[PDB]
Amino acid sequence: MIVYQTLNPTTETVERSFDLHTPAQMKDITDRAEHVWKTDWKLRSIAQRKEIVSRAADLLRRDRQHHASLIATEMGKALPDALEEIDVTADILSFYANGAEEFLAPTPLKVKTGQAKIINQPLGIIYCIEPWNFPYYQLARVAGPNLMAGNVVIAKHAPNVPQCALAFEKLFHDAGAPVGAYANIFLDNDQSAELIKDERIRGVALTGSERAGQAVAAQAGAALKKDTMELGGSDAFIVLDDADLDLAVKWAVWGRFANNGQVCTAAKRMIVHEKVYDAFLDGLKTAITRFRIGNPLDRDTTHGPMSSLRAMELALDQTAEAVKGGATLVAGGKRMDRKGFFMEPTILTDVSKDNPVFYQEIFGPVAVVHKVASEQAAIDLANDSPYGLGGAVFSRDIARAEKVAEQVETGMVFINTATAAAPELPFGGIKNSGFGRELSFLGIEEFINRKLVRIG
Amino acid sequence: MIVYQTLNPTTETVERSFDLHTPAQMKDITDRAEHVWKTDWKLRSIAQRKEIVSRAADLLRRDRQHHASLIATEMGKALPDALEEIDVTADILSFYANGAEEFLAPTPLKVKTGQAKIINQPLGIIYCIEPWNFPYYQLARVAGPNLMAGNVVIAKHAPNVPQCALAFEKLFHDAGAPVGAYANIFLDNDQSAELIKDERIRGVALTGSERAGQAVAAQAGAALKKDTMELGGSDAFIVLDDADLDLAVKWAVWGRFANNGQVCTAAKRMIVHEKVYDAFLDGLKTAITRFRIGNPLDRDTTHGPMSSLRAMELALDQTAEAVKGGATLVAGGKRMDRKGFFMEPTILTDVSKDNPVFYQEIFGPVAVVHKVASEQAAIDLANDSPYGLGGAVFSRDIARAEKVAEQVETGMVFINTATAAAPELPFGGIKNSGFGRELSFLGIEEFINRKLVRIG
Repeated sequence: MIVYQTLNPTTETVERSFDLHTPAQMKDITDRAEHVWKTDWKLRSIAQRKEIVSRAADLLRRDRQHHASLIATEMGKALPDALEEIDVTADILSFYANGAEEFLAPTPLKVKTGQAKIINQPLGIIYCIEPWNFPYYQLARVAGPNLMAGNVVIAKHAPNVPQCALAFEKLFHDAGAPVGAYANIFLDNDQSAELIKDERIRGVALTGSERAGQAVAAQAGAALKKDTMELGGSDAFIVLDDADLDLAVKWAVWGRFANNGQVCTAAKRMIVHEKVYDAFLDGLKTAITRFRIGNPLDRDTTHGPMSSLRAMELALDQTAEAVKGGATLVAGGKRMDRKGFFMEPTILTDVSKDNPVFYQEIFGPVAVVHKVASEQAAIDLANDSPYGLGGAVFSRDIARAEKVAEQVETGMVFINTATAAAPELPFGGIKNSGFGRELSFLGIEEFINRKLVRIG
Repeated sequence: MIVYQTLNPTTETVERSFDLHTPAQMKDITDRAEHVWKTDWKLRSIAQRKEIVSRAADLLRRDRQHHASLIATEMGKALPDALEEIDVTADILSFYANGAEEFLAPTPLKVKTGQAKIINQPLGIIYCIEPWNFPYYQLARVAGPNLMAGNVVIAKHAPNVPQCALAFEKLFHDAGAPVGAYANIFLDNDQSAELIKDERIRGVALTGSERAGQAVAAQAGAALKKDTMELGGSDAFIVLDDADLDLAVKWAVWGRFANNGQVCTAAKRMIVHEKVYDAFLDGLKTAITRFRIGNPLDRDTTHGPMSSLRAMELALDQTAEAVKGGATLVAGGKRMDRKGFFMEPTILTDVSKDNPVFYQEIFGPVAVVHKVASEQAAIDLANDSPYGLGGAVFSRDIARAEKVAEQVETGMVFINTATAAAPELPFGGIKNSGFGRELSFLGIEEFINRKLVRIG
């Protein structure tokens, strides 16, 4: 019952339909990937691969408008955010293209007897399972390091961004990668599970939901494969009493509502000290009234629709649950009276520890503002989570913000900004947010054979 | 159905029996680990931990003979190899106690704007499942890195080394660790699965068989936790035409027959150039006649019994099967006519690619020797294996051995030495031998939060 198709969320219309690859076609795709890997790709020098991967960055920049428009069309992202996605996607590919030689150099080890080094070698085919919320950047985050490492990639995308998926495969074709180096695949869950069992698949990278992560990580475990899991978060956005209030507000608005809050590192739990709570919340109310919500391709649009009826209905559901559980609906909480999946930017307060959404991931334009009485209480609140992806701390006192950062149980903490992407920066969570680090030098370590060669 | 007991492989006598922990006892073990971590262990300084772990190493060395005798008694390791294991176990604990401050110090990141660093923080309770073949070293390998990083440990050892397991628990007690920092546990396979599900267990380290691995890794994946897997090996031991023949025979004998071949990185597949094959085989046949097989508690015994009747019966089975399959029994191939699980050291030749033992892991004192016509044939034969754990290459030409090393598909390659343990040498395999690296700076990084802290 899975359907790969473009259903435009601004217009509610099915634009394009795509067939699943058959068992035979899946076999052909894996056959091709193995062959090119062993016979061609792993044998090319870093410098030859760099040509290709860097050329792909160049193609994305040149054709940024085209690629950003596919993002906006398939899943509704406002064009300025889609164009930003494409720019960072290009940056990520350049980062690995240019840095791979540094990262993939032999690591000689200091030993008092003879010699030892670690040689970095490719593993094989990496199977990547990627989400719809950042359809280019999630692919680049995996494809850039792995192709530079001499791995090949089979990528199964979310069923609602098939054209983005095809555009990324085409990009690599146009950059000069051989057929089989990077391939798209359209599969049901059964076929995906069978692909994980294939002994030629040497690693599984997943970005997505807990549920998806639980099914796939268990499969990878049973097949005794390396895997990485990048899952949801409910990140704390901590605003201390000595925060630059105007700054915290601006970063909170971007953090929660950029991409309509459909971001795993969205500022989902705003944790604001007593002394600046009223002003923060007033700044928040005001800011969401300035959004230009409409057609993601229109000039002045800041926020498009939700990605799908489902994504919208989940957030509206969670909003109404929270209100029935005792929360105050400060703003929003309703679908807009127009065509397409448009939801009002929403603010909730008084969300107690016993409230049904307290521990939920709200993947939509819905702020949750908690009032805390101290620093310690803010840290305690931030940690009262089954998640641990990112986090933000706001304080004019850098050392205080540092101390707070050390005590919040997550994978990443941003100080005086929101959690925001960059190629240089390692990305990943702890607890139910997953394990492993993508991006930075750490990203390229995940799926390689680090071979010890010892002479004595 | 599991029974935790000492059954002395030299006498064949059950010496002591131990009851399973009750679910209530398991509960208290977990509560106490969590409490101790939160309010004590994670909050101690690196230096305070070092004092404890370094004292643990001190006591190991002080009581060398006591601990080594327990290993001998429970699983049959000859005292010189048991003492060596204790010695290296102490050095592992000393290595991480002394080194952790450097290993765990923050990493500055090269960023375009502002600042970023990675800080290294504990995750919580780490569940370790360890084998009988190195009952102390396997525990230190995980307890050392993890305890120093500020994790606490629950350890389930193989059911035939319970006195070793309890002694290692007692060692950290005597060293001043709080109760709950390191704990032994006696569990059946069902309770073990239930412990993996517990949200408080933040990672699973297993060294064991493929089938143990498959079940536990599936469980850890399904519970959304990081697992670490060190499974089978069937390592190549490559002797080229220009090898120092005496040196290669010496290391082959130790590689295959140390701990009676009950070693995941044992030299299981000896691959010898046709020009030196006869003199190599001659040097091997001769060397094995000089073993002193007997009571492992004696300091002049070189080889004790197998660890169990079943480990012994299987190795003898694989031999009979190999000969029925067309192999030549050069030497050994029988149970010794005395009390205990004593097997003769065995050499097999003419094990062809269609012989049923060709891809099998032989976990016993059974050398398999392959003749090859060339360096490339040797590389090809080494790579004709579902495993990729360790490996060795012997050649006076070091450049040539380095090129062969590069070409063998394995996690580690030793030149002119057999695969052998050292604290500063990273350890792991590829293919069906599992994944991840322990020991060195890499071992301490498996179960930590690599937290990004970023000031924009």
